[PDB]
Formats: sequence, C-alpha cells, structure tokens
Amino acid sequence: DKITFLLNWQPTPYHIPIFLAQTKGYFKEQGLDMAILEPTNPSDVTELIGSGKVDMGLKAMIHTLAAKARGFPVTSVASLLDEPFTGVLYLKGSGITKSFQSLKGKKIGYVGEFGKIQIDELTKHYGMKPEDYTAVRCGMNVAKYIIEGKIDAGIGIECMQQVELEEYLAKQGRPASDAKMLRIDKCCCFCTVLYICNDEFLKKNPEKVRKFLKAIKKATDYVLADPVKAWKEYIDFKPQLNNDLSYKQYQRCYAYFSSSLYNVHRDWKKVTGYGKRLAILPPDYVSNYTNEYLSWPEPEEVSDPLEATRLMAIHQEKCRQEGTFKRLAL
Amino acid sequence: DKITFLLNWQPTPYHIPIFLAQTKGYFKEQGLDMAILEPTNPSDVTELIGSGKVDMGLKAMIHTLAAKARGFPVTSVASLLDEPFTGVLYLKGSGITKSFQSLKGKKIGYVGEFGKIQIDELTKHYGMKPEDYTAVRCGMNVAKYIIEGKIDAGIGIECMQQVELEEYLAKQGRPASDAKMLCCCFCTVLYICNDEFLKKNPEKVRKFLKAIKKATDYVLADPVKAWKEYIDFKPQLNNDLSYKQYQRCYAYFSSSLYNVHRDWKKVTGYGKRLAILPPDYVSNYTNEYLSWPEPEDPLEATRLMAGTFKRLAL
Ligand SMILES: *Cc1c(COP(=O)(O)O)cnc(C)c1O
Repeated sequence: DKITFLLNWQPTPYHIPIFLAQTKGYFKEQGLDMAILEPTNPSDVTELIGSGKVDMGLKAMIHTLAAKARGFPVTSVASLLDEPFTGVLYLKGSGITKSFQSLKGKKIGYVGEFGKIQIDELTKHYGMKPEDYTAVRCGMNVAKYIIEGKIDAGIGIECMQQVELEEYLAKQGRPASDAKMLRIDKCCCFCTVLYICNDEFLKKNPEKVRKFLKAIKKATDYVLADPVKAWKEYIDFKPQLNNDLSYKQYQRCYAYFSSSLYNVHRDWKKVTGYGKRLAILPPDYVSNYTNEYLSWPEPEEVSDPLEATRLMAIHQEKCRQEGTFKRLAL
Repeated sequence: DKITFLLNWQPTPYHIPIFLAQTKGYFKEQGLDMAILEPTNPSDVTELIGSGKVDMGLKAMIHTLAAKARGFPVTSVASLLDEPFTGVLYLKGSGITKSFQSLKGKKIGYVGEFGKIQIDELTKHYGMKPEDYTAVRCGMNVAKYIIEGKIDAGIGIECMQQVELEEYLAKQGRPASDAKMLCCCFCTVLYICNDEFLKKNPEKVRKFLKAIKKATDYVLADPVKAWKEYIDFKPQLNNDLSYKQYQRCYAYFSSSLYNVHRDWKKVTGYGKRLAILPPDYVSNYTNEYLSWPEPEDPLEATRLMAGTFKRLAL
C-alpha cells in the first residue's frame, strides 16, 4: 500500500521539492508512504502512470496532454516548473545561426518523440522538408551528444541543457555566450513540468493527493525561502547532484519554480491549441488538469504575460553572470 | 502493456547486463517492452514487486527470502551477482580492528533494515548488547558517510563500497590496504518476479532471461566494449570509481544465471535462526525459466576468490 511517484527524468536539481518532502518527513507527517521512482526512459513515463501501474509522477505539459489523447488517462493536479525556456540549443560555429534555415543538413537531436514532431513541423513554416535535416533520438543525453559532436544541435531547457553547455564552454575557455538557443517560443509553456496522477487513482484517493500536495507545498516553500540550506540537504541524500554543474542548474531553475503549484489556465489553453494544430490532439479535446486538490488561494493571473517572459530572459541572464538566487519580480 | 523492471539500487556497474539488453535491442528482439525503473529507496523495492505494482526487479537473497515471509509474494527466477563479499567496512585508524569488540561505542551504518538485524544479532555472539553501539540507517550512502566521518564503520559490498573507500584513500595518499572489512551469499543479487506475474506470463519471463543471457555473455566475453556502451547510455557511470567497481564486479557476475541451491539452502537456514523466516518456510526460487543446461569445494573457491578482467578459475 505504498504510493508510487515516478519522476520524468533522472534526478535533476528541479526535483528538489519532492526529495525534500521525503527526507524532511513531510510525506510521513501526512500519513503518506511514497515510493519515489526514477525512469531510465522518460518515454515510458506517461504510459506507466496512465495505465495505473504507477500512481503519480511528473511530465511536461504537452506530454500530459498527448497522454490522454493517446489513450492514457492522466490528470495534472499541480505545477512544478513553470515555462522554462525551451528551444534548439547549439554552440557558436556549429555552424548554426539565428536563421532556422541553417538547420539544413545538420544532425539535430531530440529526446522525446514529440521533439521530433515539433522540429518536423517547424521545417514546413520555413520552406524546408522533413528531411532536409537528420533527427536523432538522444533521450536524456542531448546536451552531452552536442558537446561530443554526435549532433550539431538539439532540443533542451535553458536551465538544464544550456547550463551543461556553458559549463563545457568554460572548460574550453570559450565564453558562456557561445551557447545559443533558437527558441520555439519565439507558449514556451510546452515544457512546463507538472505533478500528474492516474485518473483512476485520483478518483479513489482524492484526500491522499490533497495531502501529497500539502507536503509538496511545505517543501517548495522551504526551497524558495532558503535555497542554500535546502540544496545542502538535497545533495546530502543524492550525492550525484553534488557538483558545480548541478548547482548552476539549480540556480537557473530557482526563478522557474512555481511558488503556488497552481496550473496556469492561460498556458494550458495555449498548449492545447498547439496540440490540436499539430494533430497530436483531437478537435474536441479537453485540457486534463485541475486545481481542486490545492488547499490555498489561487494567485492573480499575470497582467502582461509577454513582458514577464522577456523580463525573465533578462533575469536569467543576470543569474548566469551573478550566480544568485532571485525570484522574478512583477 | 509495458513490463516494469525495478532495480535494487541506483544504477551500478553490476546492472550492466540489463541496460545492455535494453540498448542493444535484445529485449526488443524478444517482443518485450521493458520499463526499467530505479528506486530512491532499496527498502521500497520488494514490497512494490510483491504487491504486483511492479512486475520484476533485482533484490538480494536475504531480502527476497524475507519478502515472502513478510507477506509479499516474489520468486527468484535467476541470479545476477553471486556471493559478493559483504561485511562491515571501516578505515584503518577508525579506530576499529579485526576484533568485533571494537564495535563498542562506535557508530555503525547499515543500508536499510536487514543490516541492523544482522549486526544486532552478531553482538550477542560476542558478549555485547544492542546497544553498546549506535546503528545508523544510511541507505545507499554507507561508504560516503564513512568517508565523511558521520559513522565509524558500515555494511557494504567488497566490489562497491570497499572500492569507494579505496579510491578515497588514494586521494589522501593512504594505501588501499587501509580500507578494511570485518554464507556471504546473503548479498547475492537476484532477478525476481511477482508470483502472480510469473504465473500469468511464464513465456515472457523465459524470453526476458534469454535477452539477459545474451547480454551477460557479451559483458563477460568483451567487458571493455560492453562498458563503453553502458556509460555512453548512462554517463553518471563514466568515471574512474565506477570502472574500478566494474572490474571488481566482473568475477562475481553469474555466467549461467542459475540460482545456486547450496547458497539458498544456507541463507534460508540463517533466515530461520534470525527469526526472519518461519519454521516451515520454503525457499522461493526456481531455475525453470532458464533455457540452457545447469552447470556442475565451495569454501576453497571462496578463499581463492579473496586492474584486470579475469574470471575465477577452478
Ligand atoms: C535492499 C538492499 C540492501 C540493504 O537493505 P538492508 O535491509 O539494510 O540490507 C543492500 N544491498 C542491496 C543490493 C539491496 O538491494
């Protein structure tokens, strides 16, 4: 009678609120017995949770959408990481440029099936065809394969893959600015990371989920309030994250953590749109999320979302060169 | 309709045969879709597999025995790592010595549950009581906590924890010999199934072990190419520590995957004496799902076993 929680990824700096809810005894104090699991292949995640083999976990906004469409009943009950910049990453002199036309004849890596689906469709809007470029499945190793020259560019998150590149560049004495991203946003909300449940599990255990999120909230607060003490506890438990790369990633993640855990309606709306257009989702498809199991007031919708996004881009650039923990102010 | 396989630990060098069976397409070529999972806490493992939430996994012989006793129906269907030396590891100048009496007043780390039970019971055979010593649960971090001085000694495997200590010693300029250890079959690592799953899918398990066998062969035949593939997929293992661990593991890999009857017999005994197992308890393993012939002085082989890749010769 343990509850299974399956991450989207190998342990990352942004899983901290979950591991801490464990180590600090927050889950225990709620009468929950959580069995946190890590996947070897993110591709396995939605299917396992949808099929009820696993009770809860995390995945990106899009995959959560595509999961129900593809027949796996999952519902997003909370939000972990909000709108992290996603895009095609590449090193300067790849030789790739700001023009999506440079992707011609290049090997471009992706993790998920959907990353291919995304690139495949972008090629049409720029005159080229799949395939005037080679798509390579790289799973959790996109950045790594970039650095080793097995691919020319690949899909990733600004606060994970991009950092891994910058740290590599620092070794080569190159400047961090040489790590570049063609943003798919320029709705970067596709890679928002969500707390998801099996629909059936949620139906039968509403109160346990509510309690789960209470524990998650308590830890999320701690992490945002005192990121440094938090980080020390985290890496004491998960030493594989006790390196400089992981810490820099952690700092870049700080500004993207959701403080409220609320699903953002606007974002879901946008991505569901994207989803229908890409043919990933049926015409009558309905967004599979809910804020019902959150036990604190919803925050006010961001007044000007597109300015907050270009403000974040700046904020994150400052984080890179100052090495700080600051929340984006509005 | 994926099959879930849950490892006993974070990815380790000795999981190589499984990951390779995945990356090399051996599972695929058997029409199996395996979802390999890694636990955050080894202790969660047998309960998850026993309860059917997870189909298959790895766990150590003692755990697998105690699992059925404790009400979780699992069956060992094959063997991954045979009789790795297990014991209490400590650094010279701990100050701990060959005499178990030195454990008095020391902080002693154990991984989850069974280690405390083991130490607790050893203290009686040497005149001391639980607790003339402090037991500390360390999970997958025993060696790490030893190095940092949070504990004085802790329970571990010669080819994993001990190596982690030796590598630390090399950094301090100390000699490897300064890493010391006080039926070592209790920590044999097994391929286990949920009893119900095995009942309903006998042929898939048989095919699973075929894939595992193919990869195990490759690993033993050409350990170096194997290792390169493994760490290409799992970069966290691409370091010198992991490679040294890998080399120490090489001699312990089971080439045949067969459960060893003698070993199970011994540990079941141990199990009953420790009260972990009921009096009428019956060993929960089987070689039925292996599809190749079973192989033919155990105590001399053990003292014979005590930077190369060589199999122990007999
Ligand atoms: C479960 C496990 C352990 C330890 O748990 P204890 O109950 O303390 O023994 C140790 N090693 C492996 C490989 C395990 O799977």
